Amino acid sequence: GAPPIMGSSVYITVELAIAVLAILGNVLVCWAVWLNSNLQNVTNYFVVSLAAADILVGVLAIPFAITISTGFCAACHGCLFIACFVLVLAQSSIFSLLAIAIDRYIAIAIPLRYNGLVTGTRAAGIIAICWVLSFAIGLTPMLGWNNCGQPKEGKAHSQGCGEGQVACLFEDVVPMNYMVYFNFFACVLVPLLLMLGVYLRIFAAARRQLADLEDNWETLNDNLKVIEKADNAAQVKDALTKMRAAALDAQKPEMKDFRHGFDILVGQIDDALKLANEGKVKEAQAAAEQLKTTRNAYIQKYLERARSTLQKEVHAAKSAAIIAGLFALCWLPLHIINCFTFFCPDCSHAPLWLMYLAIVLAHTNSVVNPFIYAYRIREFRQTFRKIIRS
Ligand SMILES: CC(C)CCC[C@@H](C)[C@H]1CC[C@H]2[C@@H]3CC=C4C[C@@H](O)CC[C@]4(C)[C@H]3CC[C@]12C
Ligand SMILES: CC(C)CCC[C@@H](C)[C@H]1CC[C@H]2[C@@H]3CC=C4C[C@@H](O)CC[C@]4(C)[C@H]3CC[C@]12C
Ligand SMILES: CC(C)CCC[C@@H](C)[C@H]1CC[C@H]2[C@@H]3CC=C4C[C@@H](O)CC[C@]4(C)[C@H]3CC[C@]12C
Ligand SMILES: Cc1cc(Cn2nnc3c(-c4ccco4)nc(N)nc32)ccc1N
Ligand SMILES: CCCCCCCC/C=C\CCCCCCCC(=O)O
Ligand SMILES: CCCCCCCC/C=C\CCCCCCCC(=O)O
Ligand SMILES: CCCCCCCC/C=C\CCCCCCCC(=O)O
Ligand SMILES: CCCCCCCC/C=C\CCCCCCCC(=O)O
Ligand code: NA
Repeated sequence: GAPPIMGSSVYITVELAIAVLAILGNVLVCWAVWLNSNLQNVTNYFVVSLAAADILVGVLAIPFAITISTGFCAACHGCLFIACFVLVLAQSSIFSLLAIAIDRYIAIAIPLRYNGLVTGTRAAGIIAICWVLSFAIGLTPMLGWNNCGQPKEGKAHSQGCGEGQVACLFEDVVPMNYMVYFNFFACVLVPLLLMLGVYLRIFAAARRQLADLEDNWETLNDNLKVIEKADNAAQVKDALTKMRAAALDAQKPEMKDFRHGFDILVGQIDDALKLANEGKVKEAQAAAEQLKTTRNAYIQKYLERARSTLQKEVHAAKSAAIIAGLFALCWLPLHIINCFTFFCPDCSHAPLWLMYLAIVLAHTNSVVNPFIYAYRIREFRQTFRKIIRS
């Protein structure tokens, strides 16, 4: 058995490196949102809350994890707090990630009433509530669901702990049924599955809306061909009645030129419709040919800006789903190991070095979020450069 301080020195040094990187990167995230007003929206208010929890990981959780790895003597309820405070920050992260996904779903499913529904003041109240719930969930062991009533008295005396103290070890004080049933299944796994379902609805909604923009555009062009090769006044009326419905369906600085374009489009369809109802088929086809001018000058531009906006919303949702996916990737090994500890008492406990590896991997998550915003969000990246240069 090698001396514990050799392996502990590597673990501590890595933990301190992660703490420094988590603090620096996420203080930069908060600084960027504080200065740049283009970054000041509801989505980024949860981003800041998410970054604040990552800051507290390096300031408190990582020093707590270094402390509780030594198994020092402590009063059980005080030992419970340094054991469970990281569960509060992990819970806070989950609420912020679920809020970001829900916020993006509202922006893409009901964009007309997004600003009136999702406001900045309601977001700050939600964030306050989620932090209160995160403390209550994460510090539930301090409410009585703990093993302080049955202290390992042999381990406490072997380390010279005083009366009323225990050897502060996570799996000694935190019950494993809490970690698996309450923390993992109820408070971690179910919300992550809810995020997955929200993102699936987001990408399904975007794909359908792009589909609708391509259908109405093709409906417009196909009915134009029908009018050209028609032979009576009834075929022209049938095609124009479809375009007028598709134009009004599609109508539902640049907002003034696009409203003018659809006023021309629907108006010209009406001109050709009246000429068709009068039996003037040749005059109706010529009036419908003026629609091509309106299409190339106004309607084709609306379809490309609407296509561009939806593509930006997909990219933004993909970036947010990457954040929530890496969170699961970084925390699931720790939760899976707890499942083996709890559900298989005949299996040997996962080796200590694998425990150290899982703990470090979970802490690393507090570093990766500032890199995703830099590589995937131009507004964050450009603000990051201006902060670092200045
Ligand atoms: C705002 C920031 C600075 C507050 C930080 C407070 C932290 C460092 C304090 C608050 C509660 C404290 C714990 C309270 C109770 C005990 C039991 C004792 O037998 C060992 C110390 C221990 C485990 C303390 C460790 C330090 C502790 C966790
Ligand atoms: C989250 C994604 C990346 C998958 C992570 C897989 C990890 C967490 C899984 C895969 C294989 C698993 C191990 C398989 C076998 C054993 C031996 C058993 O006596 C203790 C648990 C232990 C050591 C498991 C720990 C968890 C484990 C290492
Ligand atoms: C959808 C996914 C990500 C949810 C998380 C998967 C978890 C809950 C699953 C995946 C692998 C599973 C483990 C596979 C093997 C064993 C060994 C068995 O003797 C006890 C149950 C236990 C320990 C399982 C517990 C539940 C488990 C850890
Ligand atoms: C080896 C080592 C251990 C701990 C104790 N510690 N913390 N967090 C945990 C979890 C957990 C958190 C979230 C989901 O699971 N699980 C278990 N078993 N121990 C934990 C702390 C530091 C080290 N190095
Ligand atoms: C731009 C960032 C520049 C560098 C930032 C700080 C780098 C921190 C690197 C590791 C610090 C490790 C401190 C050594 C303590 C070892 C613990 C021990 O002796 O047991
Ligand atoms: C602008 C958003 C501010 C976000 C921070 C919200 C401030 C409240 C923070 C946590 C209060 C903790 C109250 C304790 C609740 C649970 C008590 C327990 O279970 O032990
Ligand atoms: C795990 C502990 C569960 C605790 C359940 C009770 C906590 C939930 C409390 C209410 C959440 C919503 C608060 C609504 C604030 C209303 C104020 C307002 O609308 O202005
Ligand atoms: C590329 C994926 C990450 C690679 C680095 C991590 C490599 C080790 C990962 C875990 C494998 C499982 C190790 C088995 C634990 C010992 C089995 C036992 O005796 O109980
Ligand atoms: Na986090």
